[PDB]
Amino acid sequence: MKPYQRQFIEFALNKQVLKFGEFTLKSGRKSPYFFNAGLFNTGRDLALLGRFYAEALVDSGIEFDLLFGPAYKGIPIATTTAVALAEHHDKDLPYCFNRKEGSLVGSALQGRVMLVDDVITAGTAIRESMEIIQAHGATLAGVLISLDRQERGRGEISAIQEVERDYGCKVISIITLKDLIAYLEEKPDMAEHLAAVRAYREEFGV
Amino acid sequence: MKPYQRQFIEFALNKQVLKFGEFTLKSGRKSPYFFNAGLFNTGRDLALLGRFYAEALVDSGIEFDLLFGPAYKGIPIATTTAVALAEHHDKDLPYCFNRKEAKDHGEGGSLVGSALQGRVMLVDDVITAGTAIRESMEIIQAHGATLAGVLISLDRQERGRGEISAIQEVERDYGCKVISIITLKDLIAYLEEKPDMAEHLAAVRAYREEFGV
Ligand SMILES: O=P(O)(O)OC[C@H]1O[C@H](OP(=O)(O)OP(=O)(O)O)[C@H](O)[C@@H]1O
Ligand SMILES: O=C(O)c1cc(=O)[nH]c(=O)[nH]1
Ligand SMILES: O=C(O)c1cc(=O)[nH]c(=O)[nH]1
Ligand SMILES: [Mg+2]
Repeated sequence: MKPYQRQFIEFALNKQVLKFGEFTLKSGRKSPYFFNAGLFNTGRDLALLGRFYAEALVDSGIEFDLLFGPAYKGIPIATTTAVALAEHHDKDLPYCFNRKEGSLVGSALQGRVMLVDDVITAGTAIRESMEIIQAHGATLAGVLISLDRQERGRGEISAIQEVERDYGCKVISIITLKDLIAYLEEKPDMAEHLAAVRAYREEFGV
Repeated sequence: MKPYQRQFIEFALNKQVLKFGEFTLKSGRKSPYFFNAGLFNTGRDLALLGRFYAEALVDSGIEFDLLFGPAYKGIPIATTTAVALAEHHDKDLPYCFNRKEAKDHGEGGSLVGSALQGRVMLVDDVITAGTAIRESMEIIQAHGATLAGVLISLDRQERGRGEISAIQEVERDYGCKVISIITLKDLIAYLEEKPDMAEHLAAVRAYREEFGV
């Protein structure tokens, strides 16, 4: 784990973004933990979050012509990421997002799209976004999320490998479940939660 | 006017958000100028727009405890505005936005971000009919909070369906204060300084005379 990843983890934890309980994921999976990016709830949180995303984007070297954020979590995420790119990297990118109701807000959806979202579990959201992206004649160059939960997709291979294989894109993340776990191994009163996570990973992990 | 207002006008003009000609408004009137805030659609546009909104909020001095951006157009505005306040004014504010429908899994609920509480600053681009606010007010009330103000980009300052303006209708029907980056009068004052904008200035003056205030 690099220093910036440790910083991101501590940032997320200081904001109670990582929750433990009986959750039912978008994919229907019953998870013992949930990463809620909606909890980066103040302007300072949003600002820093965008800085993390922009840094990852520029460091990746992936070429893209537009930033797309799927509703709803992707909306504030794409907005602050777009702002960070312009303010700190001198990169002025057209941005776009959809209505969850398709109907789009922002620039025209064209070119090589960089989709930014909070997490990737089974790859459902990415698949839903692609319906919209392909409907506008655009392509998918990459996907960047805060947390790669490192779970399988619709089959046996990881959700990431499936997405990369299906759309010929590159998926990158700020941190992975592994990084999060390594960090938590250092903290007290986490044993039970970590055990629960492992039990879960034995079933959907890859 | 303040420098940020002058700067906002040039910015809007630059990105073609503000344009002159003949446009049929929702009311059916023929306006000699139109403001399409939806044209601010790149990262830099978003960055600057948030800086201007923040300037306008700080200028007003109105106190608030939450920045609320109604779905969907208000989400990016509230987001970039929240970022500008924290980055350029050292004012860290909670933000929040609504979902059009409840989430059937995960964290559930119909709100994203902060809890809807306290003196809310509603963030938007423009107010035409002056009724889209009622919907957001409903949500704000459903959570027991109060509407402290409404932040918009441009106040067209033209009467609604009867005598008063859409903005004045909002302030009287909700008891809040509407903060605007600029107004029709600021536009007139701007064109006044630019000699080439002579013919447009005249058309905008005529329109304000007939529909203004
Ligand atoms: O890789 P996946 O299996 O698709 O899981 C992750 C996705 O699920 C959540 O969206 P969701 O629509 O559930 O929440 P939102 O409406 O708050 O964005 C999350 O924001 C990701 O987009
Ligand atoms: O898979 C999901 O629905 C999911 C998992 C998670 O950790 N966070 C989130 O917002 N969604
Ligand atoms: O009143 C309107 O229809 C209207 C005027 C304007 O300048 N901008 C906008 O979006 N609507
Ligand atoms: Mg989502």
